[PDB]
Order: sequence, then structure tokens, then C-alpha cells
Amino acid sequence: DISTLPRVKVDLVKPPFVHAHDQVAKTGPRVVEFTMTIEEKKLVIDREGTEIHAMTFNGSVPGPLMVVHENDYVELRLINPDTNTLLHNIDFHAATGALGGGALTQVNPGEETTLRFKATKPGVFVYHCAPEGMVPWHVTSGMNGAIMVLPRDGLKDEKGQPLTYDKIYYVGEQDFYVPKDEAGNYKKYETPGEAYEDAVKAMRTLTPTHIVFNGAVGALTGDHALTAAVGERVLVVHSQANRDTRPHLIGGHGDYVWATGKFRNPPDLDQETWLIPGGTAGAAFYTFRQPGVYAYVNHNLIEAFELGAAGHFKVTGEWNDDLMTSVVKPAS
Amino acid sequence: DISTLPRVKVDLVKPPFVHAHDQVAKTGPRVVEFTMTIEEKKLVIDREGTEIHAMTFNGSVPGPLMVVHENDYVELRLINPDTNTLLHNIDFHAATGALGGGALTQVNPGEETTLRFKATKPGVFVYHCAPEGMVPWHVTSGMNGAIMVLPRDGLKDEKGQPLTYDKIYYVGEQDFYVPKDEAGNYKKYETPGEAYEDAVKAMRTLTPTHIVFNGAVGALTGDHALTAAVGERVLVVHSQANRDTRPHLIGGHGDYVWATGKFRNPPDLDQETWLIPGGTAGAAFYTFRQPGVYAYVNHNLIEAFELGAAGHFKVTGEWNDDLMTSVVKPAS
Amino acid sequence: DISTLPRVKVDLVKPPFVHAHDQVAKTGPRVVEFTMTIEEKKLVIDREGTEIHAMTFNGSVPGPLMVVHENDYVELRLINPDTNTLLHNIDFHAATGALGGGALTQVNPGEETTLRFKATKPGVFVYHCAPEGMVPWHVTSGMNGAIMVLPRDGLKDEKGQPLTYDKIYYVGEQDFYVPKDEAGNYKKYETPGEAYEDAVKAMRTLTPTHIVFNGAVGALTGDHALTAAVGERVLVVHSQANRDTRPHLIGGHGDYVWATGKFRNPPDLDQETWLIPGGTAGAAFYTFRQPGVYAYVNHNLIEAFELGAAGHFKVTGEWNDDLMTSVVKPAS
Ligand SMILES: O=N[O-]
Ligand SMILES: O=N[O-]
Ligand SMILES: O=N[O-]
Ligand SMILES: O=N[O-]
Ligand SMILES: O=N[O-]
Ligand SMILES: O=N[O-]
Ligand SMILES: O=N[O-]
Ligand SMILES: O=N[O-]
Ligand SMILES: O=N[O-]
Ligand SMILES: O=N[O-]
Ligand SMILES: O=N[O-]
Ligand SMILES: O=N[O-]
Ligand SMILES: O=N[O-]
Ligand SMILES: O=N[O-]
Ligand SMILES: O=N[O-]
Ligand SMILES: [Cu+2]
Ligand SMILES: [Cu+2]
Ligand SMILES: [Cu+2]
Ligand SMILES: [Cu+2]
Ligand SMILES: [Cu+2]
Ligand SMILES: [Cu+2]
Repeated sequence: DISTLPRVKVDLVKPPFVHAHDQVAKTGPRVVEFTMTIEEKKLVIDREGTEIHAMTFNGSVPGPLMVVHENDYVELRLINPDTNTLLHNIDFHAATGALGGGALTQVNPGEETTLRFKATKPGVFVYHCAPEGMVPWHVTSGMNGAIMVLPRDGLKDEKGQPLTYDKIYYVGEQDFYVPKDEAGNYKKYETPGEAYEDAVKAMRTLTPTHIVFNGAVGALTGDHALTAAVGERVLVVHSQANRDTRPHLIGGHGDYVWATGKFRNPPDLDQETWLIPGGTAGAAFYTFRQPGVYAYVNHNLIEAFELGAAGHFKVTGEWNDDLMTSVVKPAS
Repeated sequence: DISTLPRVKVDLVKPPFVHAHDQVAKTGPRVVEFTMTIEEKKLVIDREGTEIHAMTFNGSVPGPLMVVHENDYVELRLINPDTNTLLHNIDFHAATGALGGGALTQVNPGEETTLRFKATKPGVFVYHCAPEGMVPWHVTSGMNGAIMVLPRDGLKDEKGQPLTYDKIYYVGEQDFYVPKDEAGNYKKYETPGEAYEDAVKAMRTLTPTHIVFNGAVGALTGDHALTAAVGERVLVVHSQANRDTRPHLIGGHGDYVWATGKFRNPPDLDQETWLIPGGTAGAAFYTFRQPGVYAYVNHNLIEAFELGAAGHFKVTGEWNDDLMTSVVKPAS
Repeated sequence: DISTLPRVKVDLVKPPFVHAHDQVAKTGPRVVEFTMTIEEKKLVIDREGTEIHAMTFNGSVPGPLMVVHENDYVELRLINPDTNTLLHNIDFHAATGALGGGALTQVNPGEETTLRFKATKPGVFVYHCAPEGMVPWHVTSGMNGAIMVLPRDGLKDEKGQPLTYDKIYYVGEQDFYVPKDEAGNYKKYETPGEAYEDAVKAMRTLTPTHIVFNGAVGALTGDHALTAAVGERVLVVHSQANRDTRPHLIGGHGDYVWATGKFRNPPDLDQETWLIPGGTAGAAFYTFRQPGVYAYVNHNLIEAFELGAAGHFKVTGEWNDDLMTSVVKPAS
């Protein structure tokens, strides 16, 4: 009887940050209430000023990370305001039935809907838009995110002992297929609808024009670099709704990795690079041991350094010469 | 001494169906006899009427699934009738030695051969044609299938308890590279031999023109949708002989997945999406919990919804509102 | 106190061979000293005589495999002689901090540097060049290799029992992106610097022109085929610094596979084909059971047989008819 369960309302935050939550559940099962508003907006995705018509959940690419516990109910109010132009919906890979909820959430502009589902399996999972006949166009326009379903007793290592993270970040990786004219210049449209047949032809090449973290080339750099301190335990959730990716922390490792994101499985240890298949979310746990700048990339290095799939951590603290040292600095 | 072993003759059925077999072996080791006839035929692969010259085992793409138990002998009579034009052979990834049998099975039109091999390792494995100098052309013309080698005591979960399936389907996923003229229209040839140098150039782009389940866009839909009932336990075997794939059941999960198909390993649990590397067969076990239409796709959504890698399940039974429900239907 | 530790100097050998080492450590922790010299050279990569300007560690593509034990220190003297034209450095995925050492090893021509790092995690790992702003160009010009960090008590199976290899080979797989003119012919340049903007445009297609083992089409064939004997236990280390690969031994299996290369994890058993994500090294252990020629390929068969990712083993010994036999040889 759901009506006897506590209801909690959560306000979502913008990626790469994650809304406040408890790792080990401090209550019994709850109905966890989220609201998301769909926003179609123009987005500048690179340093050259290339613009697309992005389709978003809550104004960001990716959509925000939702965090619940195993056997909570998720109740999502989904709003499509009348300033949008397209029909949208939502499919949760965490959920069971009705095309992940996609069959029950089709909202024209000016409509809203409320879906509830039980979070029966622990893990990180992708959610994304999936309207009949226009699935890849919506997804590769940025209409995807993830949800983390924590076990009620939090995360465990390969021997079943607790793993507690100090910080958590969400990296959404987006493949874009910007249409190009004959000479290779990117095209521009006034509405999303205008772009449709060009977008399909661009997708059909299977060759993205941009691959980015958090919606743009250089989004996780400079003043927007991820931060940590030496000795901190950091969980990085990474999703790709459409295309394989192979994350790698330059200068570090994935101490404990759930590459396909499902926490009833033991983690893989000591990973250099791991594969997150398209349509999956994964999670990697690392404890920082050295200060400095680290780069977090897709380790297809062309995708990283030419197409944009690279961000930075800035880590503060004490240098440990036992782990690495320059014996003779570069010299003639 | 093989001559003292029982011999059983099996008649194969067309994918996605699988020939009758026992999960737990009810006899000791046997010689299991199969016959396959090679058929080169014209195949229409999409709704536009694009035709290729397909090269098949037993008239289908994929070839039929063969099922034996660990430490059975497989004896295959392979027939290349004189109505075909090409030399063919067979390589079993389940087998040991002679290029998986490819070195011993080279048959010109008008020839036949009988190979025997011992099935020493449990798992699902790919088989495919592999003639010297023309390997990828034969494979990507549809000349591949799979064989399942069950452990003698059937399948086990991660804790070694029995997993029994009620139904089993075989999904063969095929990447085609149809040659194109200057403007982008698909070419047509009278014989397979005519297409050869154009086929190579098309393969070299590494970009398929079509990716399909069971030989055509829409083959596993409509009256050809896969069926199940709520409460049924379904094993889906999925092979890709040449290119990576990332299957996903929309609205469900892979409860127990052997993504690289080898049953001495524990399954991965609770998968949303899994990676089957090209040249591999994998297997996923799911118990249906909700009725309705489900889509089974490659979760590169362009490959699924534009290039054709999508099929349907139709599941009958009772709706469970506790798992999912529409709280407020779409409305203004 | 490092100054009290034994120092051992190792001379590296050319791939696919590996320098002499002990599987089970016969001493305590040591400082293991390696020297590598950077060589920029012209390389002929295919049977047509296509030439590139390769950037190498120690004159080979890949760079040599380095072998140490867990909790050894690696001290690398890296030399960039004044006959080279570019700035280079080295990033070890085995190491912790400073961008894997890349931040501390930037050497102009005429310079050298000595880096030391502690090998804290057991596994095979990629190393590669990674100069600021030119990372993928250096890597896809062949400037990568691997390092194996053995556990102090050698390798273990899934039940923790010793696995001892009789032989070890290193296969480095290289994706090249040779620029092409309008008609599709490969271009030629006098210096590496000349090629730069054409190289970027070629990389951006995400479509390699060649994928090769040990630096050239056909490098691991003929008199350069890998050898073994029936009954021998062979470890094959396989690295790909930039792009996914799916190795497969035609006629055999991966008995024990660490597909992502990290030895604290149990191996996957009985693999037909496995996925090594780009930016990773993996390792596969096989015991040969049949004599003959075997092909070791990337099982995207186009990448193998058209683009060049294929080599051979030649195995000597006795044929076992129980495992495979031709019952009726090909005949009318
Ligand atoms: O500004 N809407 O794409
Ligand atoms: O956007 N209508 O609630
Ligand atoms: O699905 N492409 O990695
Ligand atoms: O191929 N996926 O980056
Ligand atoms: O999907 N297990 O990480
Ligand atoms: O009809 N034979 O391709
Ligand atoms: O096709 N000859 O048996
Ligand atoms: O081998 N291509 O996924
Ligand atoms: O890249 N394989 O779909
Ligand atoms: O290959 N083991 O699923
Ligand atoms: O010959 N140096 O590229
Ligand atoms: O190349 N200078 O040591
Ligand atoms: O990163 N390409 O497999
Ligand atoms: O897609 N990697 O071969
Ligand atoms: O990464 N473990 O094979
Ligand atoms: Cu949408
Ligand atoms: Cu999906
Ligand atoms: Cu054939
Ligand atoms: Cu094969
Ligand atoms: Cu370099
Ligand atoms: Cu790297």
C-alpha cells in the first residue's frame, strides 16, 4: 500500500554535480518525487561557435542524475511547456514495463504527465527520450541522462566490505552529428524541425562531428574542472546513451569499476581504461594519491583531443615522491 | 572408441527458432549429426527493395543454431550443390584445430564433406564461412551462424544454482555493406562474382549500409515478433560474426548475461545493455514481469532505428501496477 | 629508502619477443633500469609500399614490452636525440601522478630525462607519447607500447592456483590514418611536420586506412610467424593505445583471458573472442592442443583481412583425431 509510504521531494542540480543523498539508507522505502521540465534550446557546443538545437531534460546536457535506493518508488512529473515544438517522452532503463515508461509519458507541448515505477535493481542506468519514429534524433540532440539506484546498504567491494565515497560527479558523454554542407561546413537552422532530414543523413554516417562531456568542448575545464583532494574517495558516474566509450583517468586508475554499472556484480579492480557500451551507465571509484591536474578522457584519443571528449580534475594536496619522481629533469 | 557411441541425427530449424534439445543431458556423450546445405540466393533486405546476393547456410541469415552438450562430438555433413557459384567452407569457433575446421571443409560447387569435432568447451560460439582470400566477403554476405554447447548439467547462476529456460530464441545480427554509386544509390548485380571489387571497397569504409536481425529490416516484427508470457524464462542467444553490438531489451533487463557467451564463467547480473564483441556469441536470460510490446535492439540507436537492428517481443499476461503505473496520464 | 635497493639494468628486445624475466620474483623489490631512445623514421606499412613518418620508442612499432614485478620501481632513461624533429614525452598508464609521467618527461631533440615511478598495481598497461596539443598524432604514428607488472608470486587462475607460461609474445596493434588525396591515393611527405594538418583531417574521419600488428601488414607471417609446440602454454599480451580491438585465435581459444589486463581480477575462461578497449592492454593464456597454422586476428574481419590486423602462429607436434577429424574429405 503505497499511500502509507513516506514521500520525499528532491530538487535536482545541474551536472556534473549531484543532488544530496544518503549512501546507506536512513529510512525504509519511500516514494521519491522528482520534477523535470523539458527545454528545447540553442546550444553552442565548440570553440568555433557551432550551434545546435538541443533537446534537454531540465535545461542541461546531460540531464540531471537522480539518486534513489533499491525498492524505492520513483515518481516523476514530466513537463513539456508550450514554448517547445516537439513531442517528447522518457524511457528509464532502470524500470520494468511499457518500453521503460516511454509508452506512458508521451507529452505534446502544453502537456504534463506523472509516472511512477519501482526501482527493483541496483545500479546506474541511462534514461532517455524515445518518441516513436524519432528515437535517435532526440537522444543524439542531448535528451538523455542517468539514474543511480543505490543498494540499501550502500556500495561494496569485491569482498563485500563497504566502499564509501566522499564525492560524486556525473559525466554525461554526448555524440553529436551536426549536418555539413558539400565543402564540410556545419549548417544552421532556425527551428529543430527544419534540421530533421539533414540530421538523419548525418546520423547515418555513424561518424560524430563532436563528442563532448557535459554538453560542450571544454565544459569540464578551467573554472569548471572537477575538484578533489589527495586522500579523497571519488565516484564518477559516466553515461553514454548511444555510442561506446572507454573512460580513462590520466595519471590515475579506476580502483573499483562497474563498467556496465550494476552493483550486484563485483567491481573490476585496478582498471586503466574500461568500456561503457552505448546505452549504458558505468561507475568508477578512485582514491586520489597525488596532487595536480588530471585529465579524464575517452581513450580513443582522437575522440578525446580532436572531437572534444576530455575534461580535467584539479587535485590539491601533498606530492608523494615514493610513487613518482623526476630523477633527472629534461636537459641536454 | 567413437564407434561405440550413440549417434543421433538432428533436423535443424529456421532462426529465430531453435531445434528441440534437452537442457540437462539425459544420455551420455553422443555423436550428434547435422546436415547443412549451402544456398547462394538473392535476398531483399529492406523496405525499399534493396537486393543482395546472400551466401547462406541452410537458406537463412543467420544460419541455424546447433545445440549439443559438452563432450559430445559434432559431425557435420556440409553440402555445396552445383547450383552455387563459389567455393565455401566452415570455421567453428567451438572447435580446436585446423582453423576451426576451415582447412578441412573447402567445397567447390558439386562437392560435400563431413567434419567431426569434439565440443570441449561449454558456451555459445559463432560459426562462419572463411575461404582463403575472401573471408570478410562471405561473412558479411550472411554466411554465419552459431552453436550452443550446453554444460551436461545445464545452466547455472552466479551461486551455482540451476537456471532453466522455458523458451530460447536465436537472434543473428548481420552487418551488410551494399555498394553504392556516386550519388549514393545501391547497386545491383546478376551474380555474386560481379559484385566482388565493389564489395571490397564498400567493406573498407567500415560503415555498414544495413544492420539487421534475422536477415532483413523488420524481420522480427508483426506476425514475426518473438513471443512470451509473463512469468516465462527466456534465453536469447545473440551472435555477431564481424562487428560489435550492444543488445538491450526495451522495458526489461538481462537478468543473467554471458556477454561473451562462455558458461564456465559466472553471468553478469541485472544488465541494462551488454557488449557482444564482433566474432562472438552471447546469451541473456530474462524472466518477463510485464505484458506488452518490448523492443530488442542494438543500443547504438542509429544502428537500431535507422539501419535496421531492432525487433519486437509481444508478451501476454497480467499488468503489475506496483512495478510501473501512470499516476497522471498526459494532459494539459 | 630507495638507495639501499638492488638496481638491475634490463636490455629490451624488439617485439614480438620479450626480454628475459622471472615469473615468480626471486629477489625482493628492486629498481629496474630501462633505457629507451626515441627514433622518428620512415616506415613502409603495406605491400603497395605506402610510407609514413613513424614516431617510435626504440625503433619499433610497437615499443618494447617492459616487465617488472609489483612494488618494483621503474627508472626509465628517455633519450630524444638531435636527429629527431619533434618534442616527445611518455605517459605510463601503470603509474600514478603527473599525467602518468607525461608532465615530467617532455624532451626536445637533444635532451634526455630519467623518470622513476613505483609499480603499485599488477597487470599489463599501455604506455604512450602524449605531448600537449599533439596527443593522437604521436600515438597513431606508432608511439606506444606496454609494460607488464607481474604479481610477485606470478599469475593465478580463477581458483588461485599457479598458471605458468612457457612462452610470451607481445602483439601491439596499430591504427594508422594515412592522408589521402581527392581520388583516394595516399600522400607522401618529406618530414613529419609537413603531414600535420592532413594527419588531423584523416584522424577526424575515425576511419583507419591500415590496422596492423607489429608495424606492418604481414609482419607476423612467413619467417616471422609466432611459434609454439603442442602442449606449450603461451601468453599473448595485446595492446591497442587508441581503438578497440577484439582478438581471436583461429583454431583455438583464450583459455584464460584478462581482457582489460589487470591481474588482481579473475580471468575469463574459454573465450572465443574478447574485447580490448582502446587505451588498454590485455593478456590471453592458451595451451596448444593441435599442430598446424593458426591465425591470430582482430575479429572485425574487414580490419583483419582487408586492413591488415592478422598474424600467424606455426605450431609443431602431433595431430589429435579425437578433437577434430575429416570423416569424408571434400569430394563430388
Ligand atoms: O531554441 N530552441 O531550440
Ligand atoms: O505544460 N503543462 O502543464
Ligand atoms: O556504438 N558505437 O560505439
Ligand atoms: O566507438 N565508440 O566510440
Ligand atoms: O554491470 N556490472 O558492473
Ligand atoms: O541467386 N543467387 O545469388
Ligand atoms: O553436392 N554434392 O554432393
Ligand atoms: O568491430 N566493430 O565494432
Ligand atoms: O561498433 N559496433 O557497432
Ligand atoms: O564469456 N563469458 O560469458
Ligand atoms: O625519417 N624520419 O621520419
Ligand atoms: O640526447 N641527449 O642526451
Ligand atoms: O575506439 N574505437 O574502437
Ligand atoms: O572499433 N574498433 O575496432
Ligand atoms: O582487467 N582485468 O582483466
Ligand atoms: Cu525528446
Ligand atoms: Cu534505451
Ligand atoms: Cu562461403
Ligand atoms: Cu572467426
Ligand atoms: Cu612523441
Ligand atoms: Cu593514455
